[PDB]
Amino acid sequence: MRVVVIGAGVIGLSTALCIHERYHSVLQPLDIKVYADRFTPLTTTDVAAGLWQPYLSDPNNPQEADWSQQTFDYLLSHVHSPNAENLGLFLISGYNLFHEAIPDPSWKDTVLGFRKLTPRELDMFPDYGYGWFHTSLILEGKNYLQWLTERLTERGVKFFQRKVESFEEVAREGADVIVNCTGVWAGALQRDPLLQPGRGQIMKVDAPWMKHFILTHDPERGIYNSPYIIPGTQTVTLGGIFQLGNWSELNNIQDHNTIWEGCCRLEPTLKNARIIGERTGFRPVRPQIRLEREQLRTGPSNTEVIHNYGHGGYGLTIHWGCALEAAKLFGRILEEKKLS
Amino acid sequence: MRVVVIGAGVIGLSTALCIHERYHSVLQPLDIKVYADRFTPLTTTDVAAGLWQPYLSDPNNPQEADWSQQTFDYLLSHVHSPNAENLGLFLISGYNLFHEAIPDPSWKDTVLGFRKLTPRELDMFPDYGYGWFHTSLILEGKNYLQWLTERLTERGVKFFQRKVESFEEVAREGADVIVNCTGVWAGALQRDPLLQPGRGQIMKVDAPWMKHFILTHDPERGIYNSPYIIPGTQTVTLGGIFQLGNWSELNNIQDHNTIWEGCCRLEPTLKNARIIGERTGFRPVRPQIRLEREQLRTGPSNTEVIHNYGHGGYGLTIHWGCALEAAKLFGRILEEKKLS
Ligand SMILES: Cc1cc2nc3c(=O)[nH]c(=O)nc-3n(C[C@H](O)[C@H](O)[C@H](O)COP(=O)(O)OP(=O)(O)OC[C@H]3O[C@@H](n4cnc5c(N)ncnc54)[C@H](O)[C@@H]3O)c2cc1C
Ligand SMILES: Cc1cc2nc3c(=O)[nH]c(=O)nc-3n(C[C@H](O)[C@H](O)[C@H](O)COP(=O)(O)OP(=O)(O)OC[C@H]3O[C@@H](n4cnc5c(N)ncnc54)[C@H](O)[C@@H]3O)c2cc1C
Ligand SMILES: O=c1[nH]cc(CCc2ccccc2)cc1O
Ligand SMILES: O=c1[nH]cc(CCc2ccccc2)cc1O
Repeated sequence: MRVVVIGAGVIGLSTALCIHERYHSVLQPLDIKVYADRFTPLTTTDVAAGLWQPYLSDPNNPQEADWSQQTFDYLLSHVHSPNAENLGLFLISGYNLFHEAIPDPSWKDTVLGFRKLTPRELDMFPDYGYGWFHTSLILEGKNYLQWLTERLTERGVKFFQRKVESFEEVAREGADVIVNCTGVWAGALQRDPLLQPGRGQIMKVDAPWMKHFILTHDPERGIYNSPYIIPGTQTVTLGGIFQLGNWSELNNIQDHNTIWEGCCRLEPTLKNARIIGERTGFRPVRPQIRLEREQLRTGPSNTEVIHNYGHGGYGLTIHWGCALEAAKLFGRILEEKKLS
Repeated sequence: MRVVVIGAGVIGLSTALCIHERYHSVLQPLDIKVYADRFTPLTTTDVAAGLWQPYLSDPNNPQEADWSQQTFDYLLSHVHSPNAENLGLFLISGYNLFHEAIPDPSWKDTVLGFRKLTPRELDMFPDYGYGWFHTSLILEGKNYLQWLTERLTERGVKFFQRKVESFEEVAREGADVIVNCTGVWAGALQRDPLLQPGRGQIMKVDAPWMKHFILTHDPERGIYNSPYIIPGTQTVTLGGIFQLGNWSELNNIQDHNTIWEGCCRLEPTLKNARIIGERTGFRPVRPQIRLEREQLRTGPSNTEVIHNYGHGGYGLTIHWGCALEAAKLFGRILEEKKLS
């Protein structure tokens, strides 16, 4: 039973591992392999700060709220294991800031100590007039990928660096199941008109005195297009760029001044920060995630494909739920294939 | 009008600058001079995390409750500006942990977002059943002391490196007023039996993933004598050592182990951390701060003395209220002298 996962960002690597650990003892030849064009230094996953927080509004597929709540609990049960550092996992508090009051978000009892800004906290932000403060989790993508990687390897899940043209090339070559974890690029292997790039751009800066996340929200510039400051483990992420449809994987001088001006307004101490790096990535945007089966009518008998992509600005937030569900699906195949 | 300040600690410099800023325009020759035995790399002040937090009970002298309060409004009103990193100021949230319930602190409203630990929070803490969370300030001692220095130097105040054997030597040599900011060493100039050193030992460690302060209290063992973890700007401080009357300015093997054990236990990820540095100091302990006047008879006329010492473990949390207060007292000497 040879299983091929396509793609090595968080969605693939997490799905590969969650699938291994749940079914390695109940399948004898269970061969897992990861094919991916770009690996762990070079993915959208690596560009993400890793803060956990779903959209303000409720999911088109209400299941998603579970997947988020799930990923959170799991990471939270692990915040104090003594790996977390390796992981890139840690607790962080910070501010959400709005121009006008807004309902409480749905996840408010998932996060630790949710609550509203007191006018004192607000005064430090001339431009914003209401907001939240709550304690959450960051899982830095770069480390997490490095981590998932070492877990997978000792499990002898094998990695190949290679761009795949179709599902049939892979089905032709051996595989009974394909886990489709291709993110923004998913369309190139099965036209999906619903899935667009949300180009995003970020500045990594050296400002270690910054201990809180600060996120600004504005319906006029719209989701993720508004200044945010996110302390990482070695570095602070400075962002707020979102552009539907943009395919330029290039750092753009305009966008740089925008990040830079928006965050200075927000935190003037950032004047003396040293820029370290700058990076661009594509949000796999979609009205909702595609996480579902398809029997692909390849050759004599068709092969099974699990889809898992279109995770948008919240992949790190939801990956774990998503992987449990990818695996459940996978277990559903097994029984139907009379092999459990 | 010739002023000697003894002590280049936080109290000395802060007061020195408060006095100058408040009176160089009203007094014609204002000669302010700082005399110090040890300077700004080598004082107790340089050992302090710098986290604003008064005792959890009410101050003997409840004027202290205001001095602490004013200090925090003033620091907060300077937290956003291109200065703050120079001063070493910044905001930080975190946890107070107790075994049993305790009444709220009297400062509860001074800080931002003071609140009780919800049970999900307290689960991250096996060893503890109760606590608070809130957002306070760090003013790291070393930076603060460098900032005061260049602020003083540029205001013309002169520094001298020297040990002063008696008030009278300095009156003798020509001071109209002496400002006694000599900390735990005060009594070497005027016997104060109530003044005692609480010895303290801390570890500076590398764990930048740490974004909250975490303070534990056990009354079986005292204040400052139970593990605390305070992240700084460049480094995280591990302490929990308080010892009345010890005068050994030497790092100690057992204290080291106690710090490292209690801290590793509070936060397991601390195990893979790099030990950077270690330091000892003497909180200048005393039932209350001594902050008053006394005219020292000393030949033809008496020199005026302002004492400002015995700040124990809340030196930074309080310095500014105190300095405002020494200037108040200074102002009074002036007017009485028919010089206001
Ligand atoms: C600037 C920015 C900030 C973000 N911040 C956050 C955040 O703070 N929190 C959060 O929860 N999320 C955040 N995100 C969202 C997160 O980055 C994405 O959701 C996530 O990386 C998508 O995961 P993925 O595995 O689907 O994508 P990717 O990491 O991009 O994985 C796609 C993988 O598939 C490979 N691949 C694709 N097609 C093929 C093919 N045909 N053949 C071979 N290999 C192929 C690629 O090489 C890559 O390995 C952020 C995103 C951006 C852009
Ligand atoms: C381990 C530890 C942690 C602490 N953490 C905190 C914290 O997190 N937050 C907080 O608010 N406070 C904290 N404190 C408290 C704070 O460090 C002290 O209250 C404060 O630094 C004392 O200020 P000072 O100027 O009175 O003393 P010092 O900084 O010791 O200054 C005394 C100065 O007077 C000089 N001097 C004395 N006698 C003479 C003389 N005869 N002639 C010349 N010079 C003389 C010395 O050379 C020195 O320059 C901590 C203390 C310790 C020990
Ligand atoms: O694409 C992104 N996803 C996620 C984040 C984290 C910060 C954030 C911003 C606004 C709402 C919720 C989270 C940043 C991104 O740039
Ligand atoms: O001497 C000290 N002063 C101050 C602190 C700050 C942490 C703390 C711990 C318990 C109560 C209040 C503050 C640490 C010291 O060791």
